[PDB]
Amino acid sequence: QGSTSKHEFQAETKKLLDIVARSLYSEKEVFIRELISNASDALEKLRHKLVSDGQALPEMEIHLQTNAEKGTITIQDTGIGMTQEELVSNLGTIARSGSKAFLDALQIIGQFGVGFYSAFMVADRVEVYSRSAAPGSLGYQWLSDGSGVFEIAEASGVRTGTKIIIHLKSDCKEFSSEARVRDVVTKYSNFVSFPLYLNGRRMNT
Amino acid sequence: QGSTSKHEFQAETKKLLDIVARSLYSEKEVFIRELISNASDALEKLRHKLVSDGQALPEMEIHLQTNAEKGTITIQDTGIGMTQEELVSNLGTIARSGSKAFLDALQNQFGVGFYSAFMVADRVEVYSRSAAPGSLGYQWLSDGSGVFEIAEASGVRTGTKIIIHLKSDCKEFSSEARVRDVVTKYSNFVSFPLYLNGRRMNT
Repeated sequence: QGSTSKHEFQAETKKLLDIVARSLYSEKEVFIRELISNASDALEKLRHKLVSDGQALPEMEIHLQTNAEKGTITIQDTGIGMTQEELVSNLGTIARSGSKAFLDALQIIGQFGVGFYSAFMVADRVEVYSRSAAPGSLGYQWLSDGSGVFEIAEASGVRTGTKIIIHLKSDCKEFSSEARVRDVVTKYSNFVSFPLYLNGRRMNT
Repeated sequence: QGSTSKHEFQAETKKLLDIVARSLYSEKEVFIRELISNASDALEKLRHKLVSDGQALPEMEIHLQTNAEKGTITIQDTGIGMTQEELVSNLGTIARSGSKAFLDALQNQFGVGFYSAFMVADRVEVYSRSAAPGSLGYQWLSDGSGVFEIAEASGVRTGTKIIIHLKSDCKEFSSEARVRDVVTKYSNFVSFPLYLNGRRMNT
């Protein structure tokens, strides 16, 4: 008996499920590199702007924190930040771009590319605070709480730049342990052009 | 309310693989580019050998035929050919290496990309005779059962001829009109004259 080509293509791609999914799951600490890379790029966008306008530089640092009791990990930078519209458009787009992100990992406007989908893979809840570096900017929070619906709101006491808080999934709590995250962030912090701290400690030369 | 990361990775992977199955299916005509590329490489292997031994070249051409009555598409080259042992090892390996071929496509005579032919075929027949003096012809057969067959085949000419008996949803590749467009485009990319049903397709 002959099978159809259509059916065969379905069967052959399904054969990859376990290999691909196990591989990506075992690598899921990549969200830390992605968000550190994004932070550094945002810092450099601001640095470039200021230097080019002859303006003194503020504190320019990347800060991560882990909180084992809350099961969170936070990444903050004091870089160029995002406007309310940029938050909404960028983070919405990434949250709808899962299959693109997965294909990209195997092979947009704002701080984040499709790779930021790695953060959603490990999160029950994602909070992104940002205040654009343009003078007089207000701070905003964009929130995914794991329902189908995102929320945007003014958030005062947000400092210029961007702060991401991830509440980790039930099988991802290791990323709220300093010990686990130290080795990941020690290696990756070699590759940024700014000072990087983890829980108040300097991680790169 | 919350899902596990493990469950999410499984689901996202499954969703992507379904999108990929559909897009690969839509692109399946790729087997023709793979066959042609393989044909041209075998010709160049023989050409290099003859040139480096100071021998005048024979006619060196890539021929495709389509047969709409029989639902087949055929490709033939007069290149370096394969031995019996090469046929058996190379084609068996490729037939068993579908997941490698697909993972290669996913991540971006024959390599695993030849699997693209198996994807459109009920039956694949490969006839080859090595360009070495004294070589006999053989045929390797996959009939879509679990089992392959190798047999001596006389009157096989030096080189390699592949006959694909197309699947029920693939019969368009036995139509000259449909193969003509594909083959006109791809024949730009080979260093030999390419013919379809006796007609030259490239400059």
